[PDB]
Amino acid sequence: MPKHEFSVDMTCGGCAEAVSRVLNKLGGVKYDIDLPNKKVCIESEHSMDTLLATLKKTGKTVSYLGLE
Repeated sequence: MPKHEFSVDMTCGGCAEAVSRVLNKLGGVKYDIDLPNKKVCIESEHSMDTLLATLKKTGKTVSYLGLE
């Protein structure tokens, strides 16, 4: 299980729903949303690529920065 970080731009609270729902839709991913700092962090065994490809489809500023 790695950890990863992503910047987001929660331009409405519902952005968090959008991202949450898209990750959830992928399957069994522990994602964790920070609205004030405008980030998502994820720590689940779904491959980074798979996630980063999936979540992409939201077409928001959900940008990738971190591997741990």
